[PDB]
Amino acid sequence: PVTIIIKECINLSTAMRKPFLSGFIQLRLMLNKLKNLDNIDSLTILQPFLLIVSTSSISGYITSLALDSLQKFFTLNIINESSQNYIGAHRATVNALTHCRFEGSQQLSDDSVLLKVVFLLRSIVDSPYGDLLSNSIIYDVLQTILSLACNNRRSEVLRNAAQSTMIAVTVKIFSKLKTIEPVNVNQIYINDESYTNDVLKADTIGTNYADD
Amino acid sequence: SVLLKVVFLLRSIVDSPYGDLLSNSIIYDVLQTILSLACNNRRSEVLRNAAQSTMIAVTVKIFSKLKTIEPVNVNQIYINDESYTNDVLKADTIGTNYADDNYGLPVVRQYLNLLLSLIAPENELKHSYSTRIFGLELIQTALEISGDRLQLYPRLFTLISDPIFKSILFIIQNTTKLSLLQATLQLFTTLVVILGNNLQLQIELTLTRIFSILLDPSIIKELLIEQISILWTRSPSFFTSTFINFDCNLDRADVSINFLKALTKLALPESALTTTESVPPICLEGLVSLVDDMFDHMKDIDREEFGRQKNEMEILKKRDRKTEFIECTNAFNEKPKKGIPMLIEKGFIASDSDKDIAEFLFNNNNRMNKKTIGLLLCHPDKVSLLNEYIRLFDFSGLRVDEAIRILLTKFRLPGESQQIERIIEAFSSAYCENQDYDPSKISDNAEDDISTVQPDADSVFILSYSIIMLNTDLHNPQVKEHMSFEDYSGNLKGCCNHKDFPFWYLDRIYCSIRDKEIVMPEEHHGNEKWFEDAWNNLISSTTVITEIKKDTQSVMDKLTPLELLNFDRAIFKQVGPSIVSTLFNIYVVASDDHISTRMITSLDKCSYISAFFDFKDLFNDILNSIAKGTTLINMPLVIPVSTDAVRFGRSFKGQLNTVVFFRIIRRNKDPKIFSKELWLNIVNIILTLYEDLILSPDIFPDLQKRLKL
Repeated sequence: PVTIIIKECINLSTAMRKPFLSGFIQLRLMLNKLKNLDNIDSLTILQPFLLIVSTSSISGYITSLALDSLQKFFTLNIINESSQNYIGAHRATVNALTHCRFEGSQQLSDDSVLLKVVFLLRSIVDSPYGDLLSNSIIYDVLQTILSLACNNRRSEVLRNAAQSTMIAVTVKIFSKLKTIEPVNVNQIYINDESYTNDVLKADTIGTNYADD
Repeated sequence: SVLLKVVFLLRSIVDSPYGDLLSNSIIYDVLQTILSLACNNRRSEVLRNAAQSTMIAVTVKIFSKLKTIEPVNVNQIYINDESYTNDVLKADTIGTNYADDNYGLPVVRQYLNLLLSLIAPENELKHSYSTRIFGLELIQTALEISGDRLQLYPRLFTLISDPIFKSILFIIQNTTKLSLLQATLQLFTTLVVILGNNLQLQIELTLTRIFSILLDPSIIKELLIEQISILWTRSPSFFTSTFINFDCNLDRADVSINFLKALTKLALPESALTTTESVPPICLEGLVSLVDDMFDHMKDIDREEFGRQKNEMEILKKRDRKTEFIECTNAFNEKPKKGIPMLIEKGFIASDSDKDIAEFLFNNNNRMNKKTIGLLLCHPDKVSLLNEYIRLFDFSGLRVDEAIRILLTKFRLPGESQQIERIIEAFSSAYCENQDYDPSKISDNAEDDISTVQPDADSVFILSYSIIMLNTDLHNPQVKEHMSFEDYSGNLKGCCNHKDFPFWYLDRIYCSIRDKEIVMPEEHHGNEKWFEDAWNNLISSTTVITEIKKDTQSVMDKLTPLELLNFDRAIFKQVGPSIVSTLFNIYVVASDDHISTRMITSLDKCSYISAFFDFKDLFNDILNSIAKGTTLINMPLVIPVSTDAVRFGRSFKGQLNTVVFFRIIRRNKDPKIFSKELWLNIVNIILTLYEDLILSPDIFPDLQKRLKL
């Protein structure tokens, strides 16, 4: 399990063309000699990686490698229930994933990384771990995917990807009404909340009772 | 858009539970479709990235159920016959202008055949480098998902061992692009850590070549050292393991001490001119990691308990014998006569009996090139030794094609037709000995049973001549019009004692010979196909016959910690002066703070190792050089300031050295380890610090009080 962690750290560091490198070097020195994952503050395992995607001044290629590594991290399923604070780890991963930004570059295209982010969001949402997230971050995820789908300026195939991903997310949202009983018992509900409190969020990614 | 809709729907079908109920043919078509989408660059970049992403999920879903499926067969002897190029990628189709059963195991072999065809050396011209990197990463993910289960399935083991690793060695040798080198090195490191134990021999050729390129472009060496580094970090005690398995052994070449000496030569700052600046730090990290791991091993055992190892364990003793074992080679090879007397003189074979020397030929695979062995077996009068050697082979239920494949891997035949006749008679005798008698068992219509046919010794002689001549005639590329079934059958109508053969044996033999070569050792006087011939001779010993091991875990679990501490004497008695010289060289050359502190701590740990192991020369040399480094060895004196005191205080390099030196002095237990040079150095140190009013003299006040001075 740890072998993937040091291999990805080595690959990203030598991709960095030898401040953010200090975190990865600290991660490597922490796990240079540690057989099997132990009490390690598993949020701290991922914490150097989310600094790459969260920061706005990083190049497109580096954040693309970061997103690919994160997708590998989820796919091999190393952050399990045994690893303590895994709920916070996945929460931080999604929260940093929503606010991903970058600077344009000739290497690759923005559409590639901006599709990797959406696929990683999908694989997080339909996974069982998606049950354990919060309403604020998942509403932010929905705002991000709505902004991706609505924006006609982006590539059309990316828009189709966003639409299909949103359909899958809608399945995973509305399927959970079955497992939860209605609030109250036959109370005389009187509507008072507004019909326009929530509004569409403008795009921010790309080139430039909540917390329960 | 519609293409990505197709890919999304395919993914949603595959990872769904209902996707378990698919079939091999259609799912292989799905894999071909997605691979043609991903590899082909005609489509947009974003769609290609989508295909790249979904293929990882599809591969993970396919390879997950290797855990679910139990092993097939009864772990019998798997003689590989199927080719390495039956499957191949098809061009893209979508866009503008044991198969039909439940889906399961055998699609994965076709899948890995497709990936090997992606990354194969011969197919380099067809495919591009991006799809090559994609294939390398796909094999990495597929292996490291369920690597430990792949040892059970030998049909997968042959495919993942011989051709794929041959391709990996080719990319490590010939290619020059940084990213492709990175991908293949990542796959190689994954292979070593996960399937290190059962993939014994190819790692040694790989490491010999990797240090060959390393020792003699500057940019590639940085990547080469970077990706190979984690083997000494993320593994068990890697140097001890690769010495326990290999360098102790006699047949295999050196890997461990070669690794240490390569790191020694490469770790000096003089390598900074020939190689970039990122290599010496991680090289030093590996060198420090060796002593760190040994010091971790060192804590539990005391001084006296290690001294009770009376036997001087046999493996190290044969390791001292290895430097004469290598001298035995190139004396048997040059002269089959006059060498075997020298072998039995050195006692490396327990006696000059035919059985014992035959067992010696059987055991050794690497040294003693096999053309000379075949020439020895073709003597005018050595038939007893030849018969005993051939009898040692096992053919319990093996086919004659599989049997001759097993034979031919171990020695090339003599040249002329008269000479070749000597081997087949003993082969036929052994084959008749290796199968039971068949009174009223044979039947033409029966099939799928090797036990059905019991061919005559003259008949298997005829069939051996036929199959070897067929291999010689068919596989020459320049020669044309190879014989076929209608003519192959017509030659051998009636062989089994005035009785006809069955068509089952003949058509399966023909299919097997059509499928793949009969591997034999080969050597050319010049370069020519140097690497391919070398790989063929190296893999001829191992990959042709395989068996499932019970103790799949390495031998280190069996050995006690005392046994490991006894074993590492071979490490330190060979490497100690070199590593100490390297450490002291960069220690005096370097100027940084934390690096120097790390050097001093590592050097103190090496001193502790030398103190334990009674390395008197090394333990004197380290401490004498430390004394030289104290800057107290060869204006007016006047809180006593002095020239010696000021030189002491100005330099951190001398500052740190003295306290660790006296720490080493206080920590000692045995006094006989010390020698006159160290004693003279410490008393000169004591006198020098007495001279400058800096060490107070009254340090036995009790005696002064007793005597009343």
